[PDB]
Amino acid sequence: MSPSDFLDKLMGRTSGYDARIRPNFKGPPVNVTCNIFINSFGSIAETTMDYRVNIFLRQKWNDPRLAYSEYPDDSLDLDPSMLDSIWKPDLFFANEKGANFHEVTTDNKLLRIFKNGNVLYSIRLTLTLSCPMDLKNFPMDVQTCIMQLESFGYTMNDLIFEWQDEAPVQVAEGLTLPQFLLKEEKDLRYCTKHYNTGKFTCIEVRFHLERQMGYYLIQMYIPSLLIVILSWVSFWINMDAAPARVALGITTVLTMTTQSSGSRASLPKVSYVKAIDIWMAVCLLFVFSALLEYAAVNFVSRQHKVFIDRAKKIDTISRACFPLAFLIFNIFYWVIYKILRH
Amino acid sequence: MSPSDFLDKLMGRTSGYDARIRPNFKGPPVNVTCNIFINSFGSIAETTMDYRVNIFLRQKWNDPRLAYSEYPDDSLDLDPSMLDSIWKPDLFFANEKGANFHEVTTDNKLLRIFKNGNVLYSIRLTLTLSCPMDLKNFPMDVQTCIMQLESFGYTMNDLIFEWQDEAPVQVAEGLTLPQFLLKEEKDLRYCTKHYNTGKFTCIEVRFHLERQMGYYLIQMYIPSLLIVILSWVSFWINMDAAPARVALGITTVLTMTTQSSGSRASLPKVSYVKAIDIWMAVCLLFVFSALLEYAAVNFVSRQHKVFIDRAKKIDTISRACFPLAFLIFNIFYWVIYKILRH
Amino acid sequence: MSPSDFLDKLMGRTSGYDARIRPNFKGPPVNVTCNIFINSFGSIAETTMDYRVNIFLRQKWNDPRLAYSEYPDDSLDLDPSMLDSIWKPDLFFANEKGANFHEVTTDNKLLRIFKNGNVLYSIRLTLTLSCPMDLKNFPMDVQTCIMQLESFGYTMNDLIFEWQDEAPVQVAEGLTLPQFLLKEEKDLRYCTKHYNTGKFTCIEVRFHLERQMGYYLIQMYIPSLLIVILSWVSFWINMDAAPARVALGITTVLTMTTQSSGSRASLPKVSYVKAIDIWMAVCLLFVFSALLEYAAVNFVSRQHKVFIDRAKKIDTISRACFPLAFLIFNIFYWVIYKILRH
Amino acid sequence: MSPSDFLDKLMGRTSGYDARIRPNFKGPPVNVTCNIFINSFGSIAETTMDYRVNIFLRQKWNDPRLAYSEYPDDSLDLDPSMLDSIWKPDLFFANEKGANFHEVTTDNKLLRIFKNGNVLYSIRLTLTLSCPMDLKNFPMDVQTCIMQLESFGYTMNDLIFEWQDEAPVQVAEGLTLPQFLLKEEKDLRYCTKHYNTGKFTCIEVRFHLERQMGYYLIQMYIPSLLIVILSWVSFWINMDAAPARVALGITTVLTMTTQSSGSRASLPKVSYVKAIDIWMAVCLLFVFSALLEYAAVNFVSRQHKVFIDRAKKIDTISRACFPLAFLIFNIFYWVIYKILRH
Amino acid sequence: MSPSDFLDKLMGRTSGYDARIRPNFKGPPVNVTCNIFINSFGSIAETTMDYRVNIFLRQKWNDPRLAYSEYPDDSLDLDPSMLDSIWKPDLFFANEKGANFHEVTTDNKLLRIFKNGNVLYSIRLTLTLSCPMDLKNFPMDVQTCIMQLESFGYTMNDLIFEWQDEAPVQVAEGLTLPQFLLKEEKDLRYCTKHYNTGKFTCIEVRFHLERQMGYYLIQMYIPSLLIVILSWVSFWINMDAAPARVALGITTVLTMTTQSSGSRASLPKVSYVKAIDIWMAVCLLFVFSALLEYAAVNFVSRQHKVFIDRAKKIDTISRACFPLAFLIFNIFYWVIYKILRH
Ligand SMILES: *[C@@H]1O[C@H](CO)[C@@H](O[C@@H]2O[C@H](CO)[C@@H](O)[C@H](O)[C@H]2NC(C)=O)[C@H](O)[C@H]1NC(C)=O
Ligand SMILES: *[C@@H]1O[C@H](CO)[C@@H](O[C@@H]2O[C@H](CO)[C@@H](O)[C@H](O)[C@H]2NC(C)=O)[C@H](O)[C@H]1NC(C)=O
Ligand SMILES: *[C@@H]1O[C@H](CO)[C@@H](O[C@@H]2O[C@H](CO)[C@@H](O)[C@H](O)[C@H]2NC(C)=O)[C@H](O)[C@H]1NC(C)=O
Ligand SMILES: *[C@@H]1O[C@H](CO)[C@@H](O[C@@H]2O[C@H](CO)[C@@H](O)[C@H](O)[C@H]2NC(C)=O)[C@H](O)[C@H]1NC(C)=O
Ligand SMILES: *[C@@H]1O[C@H](CO)[C@@H](O[C@@H]2O[C@H](CO)[C@@H](O)[C@H](O)[C@H]2NC(C)=O)[C@H](O)[C@H]1NC(C)=O
Repeated sequence: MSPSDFLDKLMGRTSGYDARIRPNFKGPPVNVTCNIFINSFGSIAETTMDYRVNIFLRQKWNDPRLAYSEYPDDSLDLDPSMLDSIWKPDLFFANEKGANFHEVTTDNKLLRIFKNGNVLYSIRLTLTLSCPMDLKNFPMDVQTCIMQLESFGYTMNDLIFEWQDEAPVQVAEGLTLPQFLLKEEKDLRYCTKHYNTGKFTCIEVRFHLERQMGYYLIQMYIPSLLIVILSWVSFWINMDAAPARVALGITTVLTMTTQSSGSRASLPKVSYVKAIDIWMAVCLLFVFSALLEYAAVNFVSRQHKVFIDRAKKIDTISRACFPLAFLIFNIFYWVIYKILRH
Repeated sequence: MSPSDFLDKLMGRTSGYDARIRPNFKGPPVNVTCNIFINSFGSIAETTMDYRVNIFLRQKWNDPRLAYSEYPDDSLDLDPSMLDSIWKPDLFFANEKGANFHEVTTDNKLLRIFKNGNVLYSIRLTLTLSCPMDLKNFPMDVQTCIMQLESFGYTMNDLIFEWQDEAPVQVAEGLTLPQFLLKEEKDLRYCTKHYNTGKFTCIEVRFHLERQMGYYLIQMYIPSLLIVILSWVSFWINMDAAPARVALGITTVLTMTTQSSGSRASLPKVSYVKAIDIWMAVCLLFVFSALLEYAAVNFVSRQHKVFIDRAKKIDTISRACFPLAFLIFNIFYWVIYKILRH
Repeated sequence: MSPSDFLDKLMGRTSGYDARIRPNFKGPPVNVTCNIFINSFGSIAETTMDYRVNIFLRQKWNDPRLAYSEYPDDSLDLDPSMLDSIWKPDLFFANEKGANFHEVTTDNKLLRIFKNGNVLYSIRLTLTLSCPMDLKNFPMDVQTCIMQLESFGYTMNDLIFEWQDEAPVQVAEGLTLPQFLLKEEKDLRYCTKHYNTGKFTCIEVRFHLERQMGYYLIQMYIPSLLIVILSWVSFWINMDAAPARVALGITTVLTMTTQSSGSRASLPKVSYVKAIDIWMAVCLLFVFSALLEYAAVNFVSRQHKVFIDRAKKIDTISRACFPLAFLIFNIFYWVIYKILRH
Repeated sequence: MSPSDFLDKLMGRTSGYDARIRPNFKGPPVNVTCNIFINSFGSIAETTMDYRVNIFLRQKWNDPRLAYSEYPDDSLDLDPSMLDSIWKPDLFFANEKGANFHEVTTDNKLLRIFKNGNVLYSIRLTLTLSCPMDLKNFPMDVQTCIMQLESFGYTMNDLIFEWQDEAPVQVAEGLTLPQFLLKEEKDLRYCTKHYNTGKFTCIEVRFHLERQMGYYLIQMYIPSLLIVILSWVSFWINMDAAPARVALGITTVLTMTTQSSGSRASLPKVSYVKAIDIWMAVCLLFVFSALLEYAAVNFVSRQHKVFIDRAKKIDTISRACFPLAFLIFNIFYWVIYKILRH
Repeated sequence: MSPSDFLDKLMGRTSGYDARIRPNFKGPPVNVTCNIFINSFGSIAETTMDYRVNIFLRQKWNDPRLAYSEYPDDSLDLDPSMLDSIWKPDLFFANEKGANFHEVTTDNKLLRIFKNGNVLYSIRLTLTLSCPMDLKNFPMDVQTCIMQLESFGYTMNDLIFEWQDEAPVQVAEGLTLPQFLLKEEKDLRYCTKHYNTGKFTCIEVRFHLERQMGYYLIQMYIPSLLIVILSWVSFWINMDAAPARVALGITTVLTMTTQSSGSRASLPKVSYVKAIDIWMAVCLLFVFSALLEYAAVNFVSRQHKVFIDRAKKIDTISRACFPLAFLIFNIFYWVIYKILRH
């Protein structure tokens, strides 16, 4: 029979379907099964404490009032324009800060109804979600980004969200991030929100992201080591080259301070000490100690042969003492940051 | 009886409800009770003089025309689509600079009507609110952010906003700020606006925010102290190292000026003196005084043995005089800024 | 009588009111009285040549077709939803670059009708308005920001805008600006626009803003003076300290040039000379002249006792000559910029 | 007769007017006359290759179906709300990147119909238009900004756009630009687009903009000359001041390189050589040559009286040789850039 | 016959056309032919990993229900307002991140129907599309930007997208890019997406972009070479000029490090080594080696005639050894990067 007649016959004023009434108005709660497909992930900014995602959201529920038997086809696709005339759950994202649909040529929405009355709804969304981040162990850190799906208006007597037993989250093939590695394990847990207005269903997903070290090594760790070695070079210069040694010390100190200030150019103003901060503090301490060493040598050398050998002995000791202590610090730093991290 | 019939029977042309007429058209003013739930707080920018918040707003009032007795249920939830057909107050935020609703999958709105005629309306909002800030005592400052709820069109004869006796403001669990600490005490006060058009109800809430010092200590206070100590190092160098001492003085002066200029990189161009400005001024004065000291010593030393001991005595006095005066300044600074602040 | 009946009886198809026809279709022009209330002012950017304001706009006119006598109340408030069914003037802002209404919980609009037929319309607006600025006397400047209200479609035969005799402009209490002081005198003048399409009514308001000097003093004027004094210090160093004196001169010159380049970091690329530019040019000239002085002294001193006293005499003269000429320049600069400004 | 009746009598279902049918459905093409009024011009960014304009657009055409004779008035203004019910051309801007209407208090639109059937339509628009720019002769450049008006859906058999014989483009009085001078001559030319879908009418306007040099002179050209003179100063220093001369050379070289890098901070990454690039290259070459000169002098002077006079003779020759060659370069540069530009 | 009658006679309730039903509801799949015209290309940002395009999209398909014979004209243009009443495919862009239509004066849309029932639909779109980029060989790189057209709701039984046999992609005449060269060969390939909901048609286009080297040569490669030559200059200075040589070495090292840090100012934080990174590493190694050479020479020279000739011999060897090794490195670098790239 004519396709146009069946649609309004089923969902029209003649039938009596009301899209403001739940499938079972007084009865067991509606059970909604959800799965998400991630099409792109990125735009993770520490400063604005947020990340941007683009996902496909699928919802499944049973509506006994939409059961159709007469029509031959087992499964019926429909038109996106008729979504307004069916009941839909009022899902919202609790941690969302921005959202929008897509209307690129048409509404990016799908609807499918089965003979038994099952409904499949798929929609394309773009979300900016908030993610609290811990910045300790900042270079060698693992973050967790959550996404919470909640009901705004229906209590647990009416609506109950659940996860699909197989394949709740799948990621698009070939998706990669410049600064992070997305772990394949996703944690599916139950959250329930309590307010003065009642109890509301909630579901959550946790994503594990590991930062990549190559950029930080090429950028910060290696120039600091170069400045430390440059300061070490001064121990092999003649003690009579006072302007040269003093200029080298001052330049190294100022460069170290500038790099330390610039290492936090793209981070939130946190109030604790990070690993990069410990590293820069130790390197600045070494450079300053080298300058103080030459200062002591110069003070000793003008006290007039006993004073000559004593000042030379300081230079010889510092030539084999500064690299050894820095090597010990590097061993202690890199190990414990592969132990405290885990 | 059928759910669909009751809704239009109560709120339809047949009943005669008009959403443009107040619950008591000529009579005592409508009393509206409000409470807010804060779901996220952040984005506090000194430059743009504003902060961003995301809140849930609940309004309660009594409408005698909506009293229902026949239906069995004590409390009736409804559909968000029918909000257009009920009377709602015209609340607006006086200090608002931007606002938007959420339509992530549906309208984020709730409505509930009770047997007696009481209505509960809940809506999700995102607001950018303006906050005047005082920048004196800038590192050690406590700010106050206000939010004002006012009626645009109804005078006090018609509409009166009030606060709920229990729990007007609650904050979501685990909410934290990177640079601030939100105090638990909130001040509930009465504001009333007077214009040439009449008298209008207003309500206000004040939030107390205390800045955290760790970032400022790691960033500004410690490098300035390092530069001061670096300038102090010059007193232990031989007076004959004129290029070395002059280069050290010039480098310290230029670095101090650059840090002083950069300490106000992310602040509004205010016209008063902040504490950080006093600190940088004192440190620049100390560095310049050290350079002037070596200048005087060099001028004295070339006046040709009496001139030799006098110039050496200046260096010995300045070696125990510059640290003592700076220690006294640090004691006087840090105390009074823990006394004038309170 | 029933409130709902009177509204459509007055403004309905039964009555014959047409919102597309003026109050007097063929007759004397409609006279509209306007007043504005300023709720916030700020966001004055020299680069984007614009400023942002948030105002309440009130319009008053007489409509003889809306005269009501039967109803007892002298003054009738109404609902914002019915604005579409009354005639309203087509006011627009000629200098506007951006605008938006507010829909925070409802439309921020008010309407009131009186027995005689007078209408009061109040609306909340946010406007980004363009302001041509003159940058000469840039630190010590007084700007004027205009706002023009004009009719887009009606000629002077139909619509005539006027200002209210008492209180056209009032400002909200406690409004302050970080970098400017808003003067209390506002200039109310008549503007009329002439085009190839006809004559159109226009009204304008001028606001006087005076820049505050504290920020510029702390930022630019004082470090430049410090660099000049630092260059002056070189006159007291021994003439044999050639590397020290040359390094001091080069560092001062480079620092002066960098500060001069950075003094125009946040301004439009204008093609004339500002006062700050004159100041930096004079300070750079003084620093360069000091370097040229030491250059001449060093050239003279190696010409081999007559050459010894002549070179020393140059240093002694320059020690009392450079501060005196700079003091004279400061006197001439600061006076005339308190005379030419007025 | 009643004003309301005439409007729907002329343009209503009773009359049979169809706004989807052209004035002459099968017949000579519709001829549309256009003129634009420019109210503000600015926001010319080289990086984003675009400029922002705000214009009033006037369209004129004849519709024989709208001819009215009975009504007394020769010319009838109308209401903006009825624009949807008349046929309008489908003008679009081919080079447009962003556009928006204005709804500040009402739609900023005008419509007027005459007895003969002529229609005048005026609308307010804000456009961001794309402008290809040639960056050779970058300081002394003249740009051309185009704006193209085209029909999207109608071929030349149906629609033909033309320019008005008198006053197509007029500019608002007092309009000025910070960095450019708008020439008074505007070029009116005919463009026609050819696609696989057919032939479409197009019209274009070209605006000539000349850059102002004051900013570039104060910013780039003068500090480079100062650095060149500073390097020249080294020729008058004693040849025994090796650290001083070497430090001066290195500082001048590094400063020159930094200024050369910073001269292209706000420009697109083009792949050709600009005039500023030639200038900085020549100045860097002069500074390096001065350093190489002192290097050669120092190498010659330690070859041990014949070697003493030869090295002094090099300094004396370079003291009168470097300024002369730079003066010749300045003469050749500034002339040809006032000849090749024209 | 009257034009208005034919339109609703063909596509009206009287005819029975339903825009929610496919041209052949149960039958062979609908075959859609597509071609795109590119009007502007640009805004390629490595940081935000995306590019902006502005295209015209043409779709062609056959609808047997729209076959018209009676009307004389072979081809009928129509009005954009009636697009809502015809069936249209639900094309979407899978890699899209932002999109918008144009409404500059009217909807920028075209529709044309032929006698046989063929439909041509043309629409103007602006798209921000995502493009994964490989940054190895960063200066000498060739990128590929894809654009994917997919069906959101229809499976392959219903809808099948295909490319036109002649001229699928054409580019507007005179289109150029500042930093890239668009290759004339475009790759047309078949993509099909598989999901848990079914099989969906997809089509893709690949664009090849080659980066231009002029900007990178003028900006990065040449100043680094200048710094290397500047460090080479130190070999010709007297070995007794210890402050001069040490200052030259330190300044060159610090400048090299600053340029290396600044070479990645506008790129994503990738974790691999680029060619520019290899170049800066080699240049920094050469500068440091030069400083270490002078350090060794100074250490050797103070070991007290045998020590005098040995230290001089080191300087003479390094004067002909450093340029030769750097020339060999330049030969090996530039060749293999013209071989590994291809
Ligand atoms: C939604 O799922 C819930 C949870 O399984 C269902 O509630 C159970 O239903 C079974 C079957 O009738 C009862 O025997 C249990 O006692 C129920 N348990 C609870 C905790 O309620 C519910 O019936 C489902 N709703 C629908 C419409 O299928
Ligand atoms: C809204 O609250 C006000 C304030 O309590 C009520 O006004 C009072 O009402 C009581 C009870 O009728 C009177 O006895 C008082 O004289 C009123 N005081 C004032 C200052 O008005 C008002 O009745 C309430 N409105 C409604 C609809 O309940
Ligand atoms: C609007 O104001 C104008 C200006 O006062 C009025 O025009 C005058 O009206 C008076 C009273 O009828 C006449 O005597 C004058 O000759 C008019 N002068 C001019 C210059 O027109 C006008 O009547 C007012 N319109 C309305 C509707 O009140
Ligand atoms: C629009 O303008 C065109 C160009 O002038 C008109 O076309 C001409 O019309 C005259 C007068 O009938 C004819 O004699 C010419 O042969 C036409 N020339 C061409 C090239 O077509 C056209 O008639 C105008 N359309 C309207 C509706 O006035
Ligand atoms: C759309 O194109 C497909 C592919 O050519 C058509 O499918 C073929 O149709 C021919 C002609 O009837 C058959 O003989 C083939 O067996 C079909 N092949 C396949 C793989 O399906 C299809 O008919 C076209 N649809 C329309 C409406 O023209």
